[PDB]
Order: sequence, then C-alpha cells, then structure tokens
Amino acid sequence: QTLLDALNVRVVGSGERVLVLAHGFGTDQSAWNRILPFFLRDYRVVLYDLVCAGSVNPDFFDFRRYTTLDPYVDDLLHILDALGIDQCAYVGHSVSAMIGILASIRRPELFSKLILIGASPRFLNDEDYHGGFEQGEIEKVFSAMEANYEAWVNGFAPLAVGADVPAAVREFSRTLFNMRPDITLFVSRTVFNSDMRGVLGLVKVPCHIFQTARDHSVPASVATYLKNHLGGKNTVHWLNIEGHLPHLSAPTLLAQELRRALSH
Ligand SMILES: Cc1c(Nc2ccccc2C(=O)O)cccc1[N+](=O)[O-]
Repeated sequence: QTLLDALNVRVVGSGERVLVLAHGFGTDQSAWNRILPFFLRDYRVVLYDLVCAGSVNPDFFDFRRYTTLDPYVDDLLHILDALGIDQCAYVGHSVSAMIGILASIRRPELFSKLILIGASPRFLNDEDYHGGFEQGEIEKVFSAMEANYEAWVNGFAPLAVGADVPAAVREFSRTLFNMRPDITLFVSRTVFNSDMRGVLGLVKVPCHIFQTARDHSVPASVATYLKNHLGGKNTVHWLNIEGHLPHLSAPTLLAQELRRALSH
C-alpha cells in the first residue's frame, strides 16, 4: 500500500478485463479522465501516477534512484504484482510506452497486448535513424527549461498539443507547471539519454502503435521503426488526430480507436 499510496494508485470500473492506463511526460493520471467514461462500464481500469508527476509528493522523486527507465519499470511491476494482476492490456503514453516495453521483456506473461501512444525508442538522431532531435538543439532547450521554467512550459505546450485546441494546451500546461522544475529537467535528460532500439526485438507481445499526425516528439518514421523492430505482432494505427497528446485533444476519437485495438 505505501507505494500504491505514494503513486496514487486507483482501480475503478465495473468490468473484469484489466486495463492499465499509464500516463506519460508532463501529465498525471488525470490525462485519462475523458477516456475513462468509454471503459468504466466493461473494464477494470488501473491508473497510477509516475513518480515524476506533479500530483506525487516530490519527496519520492529520488535523484539517486530514478536515473534510467528501469526503476520506473520496478514501480509499475510492483503495483501490478501488489494488485494481484497476473494479466492485463496496457496502454502507455509517451515514456510509459517504453516503460511498458521494458516491463514486458521482464514479465512476458503479464501483458496480453501493449498499446503505445506517442511512443519513441530514441529521441536523438543517429546514423540510420531519425528520432527528430539533434544533441545541440536539445541542450538549448534544457538551458531554457532551467533558465525560465514557466516560460518553457508556455512555449512547449502548444508544440506538444500541436493542433489548435487551446483547452488541451491549458490542460497540459497546468500539469507541466505542477511538476517541480528540476524534476522535469532531470526526467527530460533521462529520456533524451535513453535508447531502447536494442531491446525492441526482445518484446514478444503484440503491440498496437498509435501514431498521430505532426507529433512534435515522434516523427512518422519512428512509428514505422517500432513496427519493424518490436519482436511481436505489430499494428500501426495512423490516427486522424494531430499532436502528441491525443487523449487530451481528441478523446472521443482516441477512445474509439483504443476500443478497436483492444477488441482486435
Ligand atoms: C520532446 C521534449 C520533451 N519530451 C519528453 C521528455 C521526456 C519523456 C517524454 C517526452 C515526450 O515528449 O513524450 C521534454 C523536453 C523537451 C522536449 N523538446 O521538444 O525539446
């Protein structure tokens, strides 16, 4: 219960099929609020907050521990194990997509399916590989994030949301601004330093790759990369949704696509 309490674990819904909804960067579990009504009636929905979420006591964010994705996988597995979940479908936005991938390699039996939203195994460019970002441009962003966090949020949130959906821009900004600035920077460094390309072939559960248009964080070719390199049966859903946070900006359409992927 103490981790379950610390990370605001919530189990809701009247169904028996277990569905884990795992928020990503800059949000908390409330990013799923508008998706939830579409699943509460026929799934048992598990939600939690990543340790870096603005909604979690920043005392739990231990900079000596959370230096890679692996301790975040530990937290997810502990939660699922504590709850007695021996199989689930798992939806991971942003960094939670990579967390779910790693968890699935550790525990191949735990996941029936992974649904990946706004996922990338690597943000940085490399030889054969377009991640979308150059090392140099990214140091400039880290400097701005350190120099003026509130301003960085206000410039970043419209790019992340992408589509002109002011309510979703304000909502993402709200949860980014709830994160302690040095946590946000450290998490961002952690993930820009991450490269999951080498482990994708180890995954054996089926993955549904949800890819929006003009995703600031994820070039189209990255979705194709995941499809070609994840080791199990993969399916790309090319969503008629613009931007990196489709659960915030287009929830109805996102929820219908999720239901389709789950029923596949
Ligand atoms: C894209 C980005 C992010 N994004 C992340 C960082 C960590 C985990 C997930 C993300 C994510 O976008 O899903 C953070 C800071 C700066 C920038 N940027 O555009 O320079």
